[PDB]
Amino acid sequence: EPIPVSDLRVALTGVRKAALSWSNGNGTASCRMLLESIQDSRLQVNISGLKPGVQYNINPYLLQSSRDTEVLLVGLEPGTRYNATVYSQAANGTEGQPQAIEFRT
Repeated sequence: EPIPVSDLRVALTGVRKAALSWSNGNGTASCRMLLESIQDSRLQVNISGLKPGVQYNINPYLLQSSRDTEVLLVGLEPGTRYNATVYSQAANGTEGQPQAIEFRT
């Protein structure tokens, strides 16, 4: 069972853009991110296979249709609150405890 992700950060890199990043423990093989909104902007996506050392560019509405990890979220609805919850995952599938962050684009 892996340790939770560390230093979960978000940078508002644009009107419709947000860059998430975090550090992975040494037993972390991959990460799961549950991304939700808080008017077709309603969103609930479960993104799997996020790997340590890899940067991703993701349009979450498309999918809905070192050893850090970076996720650039694009096409977000401006002025909307979003919640990202990241779960670390060991090789066998066991999940660490979640770490969550809320941001408004």
